[PDB]
Amino acid sequence: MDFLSNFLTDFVGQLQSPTLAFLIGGMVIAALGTQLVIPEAISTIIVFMLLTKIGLTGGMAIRNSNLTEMLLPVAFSVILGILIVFIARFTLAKLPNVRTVDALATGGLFGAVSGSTMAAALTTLEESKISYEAWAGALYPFMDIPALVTAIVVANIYLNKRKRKSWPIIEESLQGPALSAMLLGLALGIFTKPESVYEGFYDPLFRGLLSILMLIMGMEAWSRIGELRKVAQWYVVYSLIAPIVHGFIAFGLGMIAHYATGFSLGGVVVLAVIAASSSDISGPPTLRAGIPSANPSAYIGSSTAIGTPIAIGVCIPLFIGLAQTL
Amino acid sequence: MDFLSNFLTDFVGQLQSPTLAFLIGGMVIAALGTQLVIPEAISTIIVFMLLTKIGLTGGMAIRNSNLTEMLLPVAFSVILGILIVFIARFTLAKLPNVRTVDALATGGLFGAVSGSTMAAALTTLEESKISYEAWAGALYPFMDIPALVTAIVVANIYLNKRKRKSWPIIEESLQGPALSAMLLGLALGIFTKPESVYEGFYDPLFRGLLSILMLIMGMEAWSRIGELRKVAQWYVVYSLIAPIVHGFIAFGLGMIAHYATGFSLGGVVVLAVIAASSSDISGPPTLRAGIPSANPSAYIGSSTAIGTPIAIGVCIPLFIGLAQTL
Amino acid sequence: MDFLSNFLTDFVGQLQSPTLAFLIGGMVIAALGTQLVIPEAISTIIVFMLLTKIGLTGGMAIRNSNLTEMLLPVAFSVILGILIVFIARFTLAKLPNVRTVDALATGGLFGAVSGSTMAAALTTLEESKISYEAWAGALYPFMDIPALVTAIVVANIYLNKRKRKSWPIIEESLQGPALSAMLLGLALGIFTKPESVYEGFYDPLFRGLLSILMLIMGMEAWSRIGELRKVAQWYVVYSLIAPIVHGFIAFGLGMIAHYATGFSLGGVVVLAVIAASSSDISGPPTLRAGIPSANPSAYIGSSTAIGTPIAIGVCIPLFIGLAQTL
Repeated sequence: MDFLSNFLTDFVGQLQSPTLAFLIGGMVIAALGTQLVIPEAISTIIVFMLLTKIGLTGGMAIRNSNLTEMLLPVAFSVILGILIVFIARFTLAKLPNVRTVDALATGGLFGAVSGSTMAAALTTLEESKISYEAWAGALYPFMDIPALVTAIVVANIYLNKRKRKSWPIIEESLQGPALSAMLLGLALGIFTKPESVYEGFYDPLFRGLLSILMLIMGMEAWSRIGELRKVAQWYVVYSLIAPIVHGFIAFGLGMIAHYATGFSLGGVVVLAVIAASSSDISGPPTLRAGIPSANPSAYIGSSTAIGTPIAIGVCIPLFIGLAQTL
Repeated sequence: MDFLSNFLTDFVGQLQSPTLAFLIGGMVIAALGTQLVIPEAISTIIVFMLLTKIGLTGGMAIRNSNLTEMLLPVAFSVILGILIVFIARFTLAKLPNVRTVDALATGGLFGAVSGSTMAAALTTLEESKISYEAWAGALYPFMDIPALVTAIVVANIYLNKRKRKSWPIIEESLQGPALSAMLLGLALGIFTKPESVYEGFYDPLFRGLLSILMLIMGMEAWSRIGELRKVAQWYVVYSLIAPIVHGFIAFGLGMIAHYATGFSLGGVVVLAVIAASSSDISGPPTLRAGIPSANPSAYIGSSTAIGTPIAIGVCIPLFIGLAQTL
Repeated sequence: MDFLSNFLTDFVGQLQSPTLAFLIGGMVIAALGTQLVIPEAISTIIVFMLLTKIGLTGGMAIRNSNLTEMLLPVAFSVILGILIVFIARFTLAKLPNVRTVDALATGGLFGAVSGSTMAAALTTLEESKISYEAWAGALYPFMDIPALVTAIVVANIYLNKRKRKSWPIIEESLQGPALSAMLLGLALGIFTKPESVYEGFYDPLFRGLLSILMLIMGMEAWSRIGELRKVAQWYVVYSLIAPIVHGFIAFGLGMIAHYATGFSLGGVVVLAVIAASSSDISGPPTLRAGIPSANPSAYIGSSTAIGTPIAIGVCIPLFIGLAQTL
């Protein structure tokens, strides 16, 4: 039981961690020139082979675990996935002039991430004291598959009832790169035994390859946050606040499992930081071929530029301190 | 001494191994769409740097071993390499209408592989009980270099004595990518001491990079097995049977070294699965620039689609059970 | 205390080491054809992510070390960096017809390397007996940053006072690829704590990725040493001698820190082989956009073809024997 004095010394040392240090280490070079560029072939084998580590981890956790205890955490994740896009359909919409709903339901892409909460939460979760379950990454496909289709279906059915009337929807999204690269991980995690290729090639160079992909995402965010000044003054305010308010409606909704079906308080924090995350890798390859009328800076510049630096900044050392309070 | 009841429980658990699980895990996504694609630059640094692990392994095994015991296994491998293409020149040729000999001697490309028998046999050989020698991968350059030139020389001299007359042959094949990438491994394995770069970069990420290359080979095999319906009904029958019959003429011919030398009975099985393999990586970069009039689906669709799934399916758990019978 | 008899048995076994063995293993295949080629996307993610290991190593060595003992080795490195280009402005210039000074001050690019002296000296330094300090790679940014700008500024101010008059200079060089990839390593080595991504992804596959990059550099050196016959007969003589004479003016100038500072005698040798090195990776991306009138074979063919094979050939086993004499 320790105050906000313990918070500030965590935030300095968690900004100093090697995942976010390259992100703000890529912004600071892009403000200085830097003709450095990683080619497009490397940045599409880092998008694969880093969404296969998450599929294999979630797939291996379903074999060696009972399917009794993993009902309440996944029914509080599907419901927690669908709820986020409807809140943003009521929160961010009823606003001044930037209320282009198809560029606003996609701004509620806030599903789950790879860059944090699988390598940021889990490496500071068991760094200090507290332990968690085996199915950390098994809550990644849930709240990512349902949280993106409801962005598509809502923003597609809203367009037909206004401009035209003045399975094939989910099929083009799920059949695509960086989302069939994850379902290949689950089917080979549930059915087969890849314990010699996961631990040895996909698992040791996972934390390292994330730092290359948070260098691309850092220095392609310097111009895109400057181009965001053209769009609005309200996507900034939604970006600083909604990664906070999506945690507390998940932290209390995750506080039902504790007083019902296990789900250790050390696991609730690995459910509440997942829901405040703003997808980066599974996100923009979808929601662009699914929703073409997109304005592709409102939902990317609010997730990779302001979204995840606050999602690793002021809410993972927050909910560790909330977990240490109990 | 245990019956076919022990065979079926091996085949289920050997189809569940992480090498063939991605192959039939790449077919099953390609039947479902999957805009996923690994770019051409990555799939030509996986072809190199996986034929350098085999060159370094065969090259290191020749230094720390006597050149007395490695004469009968390599004279029963060169002879076993040249014999396969002549059998197919007599077996598959005297047939109905698909007997285009230049698309048939290349269908006898059945040399040695990387994808199995170096990572499929050797990881199930010493998985259970039985031990083998040090020169497992030193039988890879033999029965691969002579088994491809005799595909070229026979199908080139047959064309000149029929259409035109109605060293420079082997030089264009051996001087090419994915075959000079292997001789670079041998010359740096015999002469130099790369024990700090092999074990540390080429050896730990060998089993992992094979699973990316058996994902390309899996989802480029869905259309190519459907295009094979245009060609014939006889390249299928040669594909299901010749990886069985090339083993027993190698298992008994390897049974002359166990009763005269000592490459041991656990080594004979790592000679008989090598000869029933249907090359995948050294194969099609050769036999295309060497033999242009090729019809490049008859010899690739019979080796990477039907050839190697039977070569890991029903003949590596077979000859382990034959070895456990003795 | 042991004679030149111990030298020859080192040179045979140090030519047999896996760094230079691929270099002369890439020349010997390029004299034989070899359609093998590593694509341009791979050879620009090996140039990055191998100049980030050197930035992180130098950056981590400045945190956990006092800034008292690292003044005399870096003031004997900046001065040793600027002196080399002025010697070559007086040695190589006053010559017959090939004295094109802008193709001659760049021929004095002899700063520091990655391919040797970080993986060639340091892996034979602590191989036998002798120990060195912690800041081996922290002498890489020094004598590389000042040694290239003085190649640019001298050869730019010489052109203006002869053809035209018959910060923005260093800015275009330092703001570029393969040199901002190193300053990203230092700023993330001094300020942050990347001890979980360095040791695990950048450090284990450093020695291996150097052998791919000394395979490109080996087989792109066969034609370029033949094209060097067109240029001169004097860039050869400067290439065989100046990696020897730059060591002894550094070995005695490093012998002032052994009798006035803590810089040990085992560290002097890791200062004197650094100054006889002829840059390969940070070199030619600079000095080409900085100095366009370059004749880009005089300064590359003298550094990657004759420069570094003598810089690993006859001067790292030399100065180990000089260090073992004392």
